[PDB]
Amino acid sequence: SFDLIIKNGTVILENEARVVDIAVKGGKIAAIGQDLGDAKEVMDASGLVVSPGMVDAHTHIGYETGTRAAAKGGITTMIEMPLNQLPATVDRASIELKFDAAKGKLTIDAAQLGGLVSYNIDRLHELDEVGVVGFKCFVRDVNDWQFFKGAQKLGELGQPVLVHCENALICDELGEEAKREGRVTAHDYVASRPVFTEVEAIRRVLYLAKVAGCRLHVCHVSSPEGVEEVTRARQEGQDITCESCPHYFVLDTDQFEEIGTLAKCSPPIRDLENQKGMWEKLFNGEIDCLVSDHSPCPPEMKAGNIMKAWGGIAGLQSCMDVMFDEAVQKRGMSLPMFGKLMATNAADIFGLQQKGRIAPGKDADFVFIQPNSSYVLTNDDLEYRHKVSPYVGRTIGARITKTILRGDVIYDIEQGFPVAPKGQFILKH
Amino acid sequence: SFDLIIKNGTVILENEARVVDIAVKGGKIAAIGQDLGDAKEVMDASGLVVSPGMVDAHTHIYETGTRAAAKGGITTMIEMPLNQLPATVDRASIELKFDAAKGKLTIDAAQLGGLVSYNIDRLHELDEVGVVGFKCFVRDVNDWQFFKGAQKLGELGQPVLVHCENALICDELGEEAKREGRVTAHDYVASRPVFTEVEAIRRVLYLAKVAGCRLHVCHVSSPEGVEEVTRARQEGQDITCESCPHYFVLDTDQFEEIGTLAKCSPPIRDLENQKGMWEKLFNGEIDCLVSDHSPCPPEMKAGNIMKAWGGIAGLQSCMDVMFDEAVQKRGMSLPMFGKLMATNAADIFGLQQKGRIAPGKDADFVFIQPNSSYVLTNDDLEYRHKVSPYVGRTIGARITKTILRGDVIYDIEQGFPVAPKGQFILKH
Amino acid sequence: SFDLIIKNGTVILENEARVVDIAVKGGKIAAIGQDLGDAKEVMDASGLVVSPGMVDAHTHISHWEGYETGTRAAAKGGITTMIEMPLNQLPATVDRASIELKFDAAKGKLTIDAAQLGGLVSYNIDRLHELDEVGVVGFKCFVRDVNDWQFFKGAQKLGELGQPVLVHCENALICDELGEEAKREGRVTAHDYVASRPVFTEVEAIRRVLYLAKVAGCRLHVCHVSSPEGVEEVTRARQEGQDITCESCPHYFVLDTDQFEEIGTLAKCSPPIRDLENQKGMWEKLFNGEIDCLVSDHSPCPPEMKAGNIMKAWGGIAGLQSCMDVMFDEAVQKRGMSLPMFGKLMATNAADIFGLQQKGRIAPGKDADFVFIQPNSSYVLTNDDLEYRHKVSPYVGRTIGARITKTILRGDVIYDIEQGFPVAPKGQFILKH
Amino acid sequence: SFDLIIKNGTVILENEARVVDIAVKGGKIAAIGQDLGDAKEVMDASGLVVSPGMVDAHTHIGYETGTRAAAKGGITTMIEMPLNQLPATVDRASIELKFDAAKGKLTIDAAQLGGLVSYNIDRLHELDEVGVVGFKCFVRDVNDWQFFKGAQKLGELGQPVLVHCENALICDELGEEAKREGRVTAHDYVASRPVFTEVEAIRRVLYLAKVAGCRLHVCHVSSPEGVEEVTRARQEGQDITCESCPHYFVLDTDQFEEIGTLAKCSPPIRDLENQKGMWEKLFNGEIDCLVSDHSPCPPEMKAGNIMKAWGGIAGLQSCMDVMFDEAVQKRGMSLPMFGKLMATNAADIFGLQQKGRIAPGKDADFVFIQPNSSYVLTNDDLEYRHKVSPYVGRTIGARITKTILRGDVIYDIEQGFPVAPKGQFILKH
Ligand SMILES: [Fe+3]
Ligand SMILES: [Fe+3]
Ligand SMILES: [Fe+3]
Ligand SMILES: [Fe+3]
Ligand SMILES: [Fe+3]
Ligand SMILES: [Fe+3]
Ligand SMILES: [Fe+3]
Ligand SMILES: [Fe+3]
Repeated sequence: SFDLIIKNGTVILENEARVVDIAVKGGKIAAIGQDLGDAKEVMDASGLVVSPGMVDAHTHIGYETGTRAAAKGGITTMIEMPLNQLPATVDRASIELKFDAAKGKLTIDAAQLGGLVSYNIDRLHELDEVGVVGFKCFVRDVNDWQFFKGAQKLGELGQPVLVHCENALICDELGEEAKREGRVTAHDYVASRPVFTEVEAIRRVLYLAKVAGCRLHVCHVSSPEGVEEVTRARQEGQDITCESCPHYFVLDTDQFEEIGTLAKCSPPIRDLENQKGMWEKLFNGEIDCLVSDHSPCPPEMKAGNIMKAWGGIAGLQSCMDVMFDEAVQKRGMSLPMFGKLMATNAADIFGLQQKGRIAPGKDADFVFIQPNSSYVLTNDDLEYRHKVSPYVGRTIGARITKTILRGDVIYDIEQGFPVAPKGQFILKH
Repeated sequence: SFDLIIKNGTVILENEARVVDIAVKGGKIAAIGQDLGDAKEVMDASGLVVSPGMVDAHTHIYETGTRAAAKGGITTMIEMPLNQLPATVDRASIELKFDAAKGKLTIDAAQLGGLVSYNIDRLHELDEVGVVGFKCFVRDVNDWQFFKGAQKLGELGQPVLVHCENALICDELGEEAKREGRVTAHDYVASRPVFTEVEAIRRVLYLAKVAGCRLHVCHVSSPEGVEEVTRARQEGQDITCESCPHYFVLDTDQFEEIGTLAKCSPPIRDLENQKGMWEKLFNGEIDCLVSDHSPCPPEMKAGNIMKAWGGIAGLQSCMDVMFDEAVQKRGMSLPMFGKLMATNAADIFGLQQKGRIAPGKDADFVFIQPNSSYVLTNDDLEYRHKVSPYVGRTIGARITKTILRGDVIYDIEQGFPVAPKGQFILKH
Repeated sequence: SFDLIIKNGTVILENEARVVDIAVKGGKIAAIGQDLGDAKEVMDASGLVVSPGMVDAHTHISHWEGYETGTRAAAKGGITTMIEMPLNQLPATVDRASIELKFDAAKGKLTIDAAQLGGLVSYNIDRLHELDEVGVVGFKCFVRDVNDWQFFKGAQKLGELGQPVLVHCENALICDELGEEAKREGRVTAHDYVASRPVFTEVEAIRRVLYLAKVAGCRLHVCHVSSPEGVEEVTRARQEGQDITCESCPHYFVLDTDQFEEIGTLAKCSPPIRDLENQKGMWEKLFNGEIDCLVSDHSPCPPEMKAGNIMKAWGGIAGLQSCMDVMFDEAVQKRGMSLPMFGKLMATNAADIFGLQQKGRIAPGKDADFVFIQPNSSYVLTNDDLEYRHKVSPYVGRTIGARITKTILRGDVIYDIEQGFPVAPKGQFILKH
Repeated sequence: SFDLIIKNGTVILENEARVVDIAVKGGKIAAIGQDLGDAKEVMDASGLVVSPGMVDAHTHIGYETGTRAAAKGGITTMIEMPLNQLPATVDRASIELKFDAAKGKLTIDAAQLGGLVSYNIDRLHELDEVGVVGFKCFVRDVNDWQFFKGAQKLGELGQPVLVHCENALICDELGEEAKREGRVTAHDYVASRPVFTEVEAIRRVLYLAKVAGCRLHVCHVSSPEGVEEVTRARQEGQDITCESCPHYFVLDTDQFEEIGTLAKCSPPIRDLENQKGMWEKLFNGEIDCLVSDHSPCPPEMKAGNIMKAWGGIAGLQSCMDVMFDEAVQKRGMSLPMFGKLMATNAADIFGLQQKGRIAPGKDADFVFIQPNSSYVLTNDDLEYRHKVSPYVGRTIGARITKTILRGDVIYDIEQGFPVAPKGQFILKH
């Protein structure tokens, strides 16, 4: 007696995509195949692609609207960033205060990341105990010594370090320099964050992490040259992974200029030539996962010139459909690879054993996608606190019809959000 | 209902080994999971590991041979072409072969065409028949025939498989040894040095790249050899490679004590080399393990090492010996074992129905009993000639069942329960 | 005191070219500097560049030529020491007997000095020690050619003898077949000839030889590299620490396929002359110090063998007399290469690679071998200026911006632009131990 | 007539060493060879090696004392460091004052280095105009922005940047850590400055210099791993050179433990196995020059444990003889290579056209060395302000007999310092 059965969809399995049925029980995938039998309920995925359901390894979060946007965007598990939050997630005390405040607002599931900061190097073991899945840092921030000592510690606890990689110093200087000269266009901003500032940062961190004996994950890589640094170190046998985001694949500096401060983000959006290289890296399997790096903010902060506007891209709701359209539909990527880049790889890298793949025993988390079905994103579609996004006015070639988490539909393109917040925090041991 | 359900076994799935059930219908995997229902026949695999049947990409052959394969846990073999009298080099060549094999296949068999110096014009023929690749030796082809042939294959969307050894240098060093009276196993190995393999691989890698042809490097014997393939792959070239159990479980000292039965072309090198190979295998630099089964009449195996015909009769020992050595002795995960013994080969050669325990694939399995030993004896062998360098070896795991397309074709208890039901596999 | 003093010239020393005087005594450089004293004879080189005489590491003397004519062509071209190839002449230089015969024949015919190379062939791997004993400075082979085993075994022995192996690197089989394929299709064009000798045939060959020689433990010298991809292999191998050097020739720097198509069979040679883009690459490699020396690979030929279409024609460039001035013009004048670099590439590097201790260096104690070059002074090469047995060359008709005015060998002027050849032949064979 | 002729010496020429005479006129080498004729004076160098005077590209100065020690040590040209001086050589005024303060004190010639500090990247042109031969900087120190900004300017001026490459931060933290746990041993000190702190810094600087478009010279390399980093970069086509010092070739950590604080220096003296690798690097031409990094100090600051004592090696007077003995005599290095490592390469790298080479038209700067003639270094032999050195007690197998600058003997092992100081500053253009 299965609780649910999803029939006739083109299901994305690890090796291939094929039409098979999925049986669900207790919120977990009970079986996969044909003539599964009877279930309390049945769903018809005919004409739909049933994907595992994004695992956004780079999410900044309020919980109610954000998680809401996530589900709508086909995201069933997010990995919450530690800093950029009221109390910074740096130890048990701080994270438990965060849990309490979130009680009942989670529409999707959430794994957690601890923050590696200049002052909690001796409390790292606390968040490891709690069940965090990794630690984030910027090289607030830590110096080379604190990074080395913190990484050495993380390596011993069996935790990976996640790093934002840019020489902030040279960037801020070039930026201010651009201020004094009156060059505040999207192109001036981008040039104040040249590729070498990313590459030098990546090289520094790769080396120190290696000597510290710590596994490393390079966040949002914006250039092929940055990707190349990650690949060469991996071929040397070092334990590292990297990720990028939809905006580095679907946007370029010219469009950034046209769009405005809404397309402004830390690692900047480079020119089309850079983008073509990124696409080559992606298809070559050199970028482990795609993440949103969703960074929302009050519109009052996105006001002013590019140079003084707050950086960050609000696109948590647009990752799955845009990438399915651009990657699979537009560029012909295989469906299984799409599943890997949006969910499986992140799940494996961060040890979310129950997530990221449609396989027996895993959580029944899915996203139903309607290929060849366009629409133009508009402000009123967004579920964000503030209905603004650099993707508004964009033609998206596919649609998310259903989003299922642990066996229940939490988002339906026709009935909206059918149930009460069903999400839970995920803590690993 | 399902024709069969295999219950409670530790199943080797794609990224994980799991205790789940497998339902089969019409020689196909119908479903995987729990609470599958019922079937005509039910098998309890409790305590057993259920692996995808081995896909041996390097087999030299049918009655005896396919029976040994089945008993060894091999459900699909990829048959070599330059062994048979009429060599598989064209349509009429392979057609004759199909007819003569009539009713002798105990397991399924994919096919390779031969790329020889005189058939570069007929390659498309075998391509049309449906072989999954072409084998060649650099009967043998010169650099020109190889470049010319590879270029054609690359256009046909076919990979070239290559025996990579500088034969000239190997032959001369051996002849040299004959002269000096050096004829032990150690002299034989020293007459087939690592550089003869490396030079050959480097040469073939470059020409295949220029020709625009996909390449698979056969039986690599040294980490140095593997290192060349890895370098090329990182440069973006489409190359894969294989090795054999004899390069991981035997070393020169054992070859010396065993005799001519452990004498093979790229030679079994010393223990240090072996350690390097295990390092490469665990690092995932060797795509698959293959038998390179090459039997022969004992008369040709008599004489000193230098004299003896080279070849390892080990088609029946590939699966259990590697499971024991890799998984039991060295801790390899079950999923990786499955990839190296079956999945990678299927993906490399496009055998979409094989090497994967997944929905819709052929129901080909081998049941392995972990921590259960026996000593391989001549009696146990299904080969035409009951000899093998593995005879007398203590193996810590046993094959209890082999299933091909839903049917048990080998049972540790019954032997061969059904008439040969294997089929040739031709891909289009 | 001194026998000769060359005054006021711009002398190419090892690290700089500068106006300084040179004193000579007993065929050797006695001193270098200012106010050297006086000499039996004084030459005024004001306005001229005084360079070390070229050391041609790749010379073929006859398939028609001979010591008399080729050696005079060399002197007129500014070459004072040639390193003779072994497998061209009829009695191939493969052992004691064959070289001694060669010597007896060349008696009194040498206008310039000549070091010697032995040949590594399939049947003399056992005799190699003989030429080493005589004193050749290296062994040449084509991979009568040697198969991979013969090359490996021979290089191993040479490495034991402390002798370098020089190799013509081209996958001949593929080249021949591709050539026969252009033939069948009626494609006998220069551009077609070049295409039947694609870059990968040179790269595959260099790769194979580099590896085998490394395993044989033998020092290697790659002959006439025609493409930057070929040079890149050598550089990579040297950066891995392998003992190897390589050379190229002026035809791969001053001619391209289009000019080759215009010139005809006289511009046909084994590694083919690639296109202009390939040439650009070669200049970059040369200026970057990745090509150790420039050599002629002078390969004279009877006019009957150069007749007909490009595929049928005998390959080989006759340019022994044009290496120095052409390259001085192209490299130093047109491209700005420093004079000392020019000296290294045309003389010093070859001398060092082959252990010619008395040559290619204008420094105290070395042989007084010089060539006087008149810069920014052009002339047009004509068949009549050629000293070869057969007066033809793809460089005929070329306007060269510098001229060789004098060539001095061991203290004596052997070629003078106003007088011709002043003295009877006095070159000697150079045998090293 | 020639003013002087040195006869019968084994002269180190560029290509080889041989017995030839050297003619001098007006302080310049007038000629080289045999039968040079007559001169006002004639020196017999029979049985001696005549080497070009050493060009020490890294010395810290006072002038009267340091210069005498230099001359007695066989050094004829030094390249003076800018920082860590009374006023710092960072601009016109600073160096101008320098010249006047040194008047009449120079026993040997001195080319000059300017400092690249945080407060003068806009004055760099001043020292370039005066004729400095390069600029030294650390990591006052400059941050990544100041380093990049200044190197960019230096590159435009055609000036090389010289850098002390160690991750200062991490070394200081590991050090404090040691003298917190009670580890104040020489072996503890070296461990507090691990090889990775030098590799990281070298990697950072190489890359930034590369992007800034500035020629770079890596100061006192202490490990083969560091040299390998420089070698890689050069093989990639970057204009980079590097140096090391005798103490990294002639001393190891055990000997340092034995000697005490006199052998304590910034990049630390590594273990014997590391020294082996260094010799290997030196022999295959991966290290352009050998410099002294002479750094004397009051013996007061050398009291106490290794952890709190001042770092610096007083060995200006012992570079030539110790290296001649170790490299050539003990290890079989050819004389022409010895000359390049001790003089020619430095001269070429820093444009000292008249120095480092025995060739026509160059300054008549030489040092006469008596091979296989030993002695034990004594405090008394030292000409330093403070007669102390980690080389005291050392058996040195060759001796400096005479030092000649611009044709005049300024040091004689039997007469001492015969002439009044005749050294001059060298400013290039
Ligand atoms: Fe960030
Ligand atoms: Fe972020
Ligand atoms: Fe084989
Ligand atoms: Fe085989
Ligand atoms: Fe040739
Ligand atoms: Fe030739
Ligand atoms: Fe320093
Ligand atoms: Fe210093």
